[PDB]
Amino acid sequence: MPLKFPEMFLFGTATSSHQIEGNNRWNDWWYYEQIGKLPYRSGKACNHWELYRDDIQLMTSLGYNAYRFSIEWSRLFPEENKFNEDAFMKYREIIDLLLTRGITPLVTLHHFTSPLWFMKKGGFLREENLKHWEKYIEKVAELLEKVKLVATFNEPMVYVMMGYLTAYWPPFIRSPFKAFKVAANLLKAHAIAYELLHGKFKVGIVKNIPIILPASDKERDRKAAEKADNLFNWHFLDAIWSGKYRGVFKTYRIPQSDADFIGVNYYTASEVRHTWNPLKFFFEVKLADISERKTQMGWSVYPKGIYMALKKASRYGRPLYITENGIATLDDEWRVEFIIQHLQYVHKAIEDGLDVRGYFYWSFMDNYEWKEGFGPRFGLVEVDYQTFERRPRKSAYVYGEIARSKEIKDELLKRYGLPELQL
Repeated sequence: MPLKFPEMFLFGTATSSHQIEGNNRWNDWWYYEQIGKLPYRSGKACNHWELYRDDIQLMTSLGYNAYRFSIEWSRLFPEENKFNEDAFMKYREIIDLLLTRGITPLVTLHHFTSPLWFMKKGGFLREENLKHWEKYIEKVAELLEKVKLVATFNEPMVYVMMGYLTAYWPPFIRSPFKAFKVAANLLKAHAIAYELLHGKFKVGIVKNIPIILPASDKERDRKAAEKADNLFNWHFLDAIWSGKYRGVFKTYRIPQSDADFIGVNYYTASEVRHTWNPLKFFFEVKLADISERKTQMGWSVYPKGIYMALKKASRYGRPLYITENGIATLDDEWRVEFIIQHLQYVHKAIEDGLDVRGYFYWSFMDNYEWKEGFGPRFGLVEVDYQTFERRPRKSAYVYGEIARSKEIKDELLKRYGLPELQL
């Protein structure tokens, strides 16, 4: 018996816009890349902005019936109130292709990059800047007329953590007070989009949901993992419905809105231990050492985590999608295995009743992996950066067969799947 998925299930791949499109000259990343800040690698990416017609054909060729990608706001508004029709018609064009070829799109309105001019005004740190976000949404409601699935922000907490708490990404800030004010503004921004789009669209949000484990059995550490889990995951998502989001000193009041679906981005698990330092909110995080074999960034592979992530996320009573799941290796055999084992768990989730409607593999093709540059290869499709040649890997075909047939067959389960509980 093959592992069967529902007919309407989505088997797609995902990309952003700064990572694959080339020369995105108007966003904050491009800027810091160019001056050599951090941003310490630059891009012209996969030059998808030129080759999109081919990438879509290739995509249609492998048998994927869905594509998750994002619209670059800085392209539609290079500067203050200067709209751009070229960018508009081009994305509009990309959308048509997808539809005429039967690929269900899922569009992300914001995926880590913002227009430089917007950031110069302080970005989402300053609530007044939300008027700019509003203009963007109004214009994008026209651009997406054929699309059904929209997600406002891609991983808002990772966005907040990297650029405001950790100083790892633009604007390079290390401030708990500010990081929380930004999160509250992201929640307002989401509420603003939902209000403007929910009519004609299904408006969701995309959350990175790591599996957070205690570094030990001691209650001191168990309490610490729950706290960290609530702080990085549930308080932010709770706020969408409750309207309250607790900061360091304040509790921000935002209007209650909704999300028509929650996209779950799942990669690995983290271990948390208790600390005395309030600056670190009283806990230290490290990557969980679960699998003996590590990933290119040294992450563990923990297939069961995706089931747990979906389970925890179903608490909101909204349909779920795995909007991202992938692996960076130079060993594609490991990728086929990774994909299959995660799908076995995505399948058991469906079996246990969870409302999961799709799976998007993180990355149709290798691409710009932010601060880490081009070294990590998450792609089903290899990309030659000198030529821009797309060379599909074995995984691209295996996954292609799966998406096309809506099932994982015997041969594959036995070769790569997990034995126990079969499925």
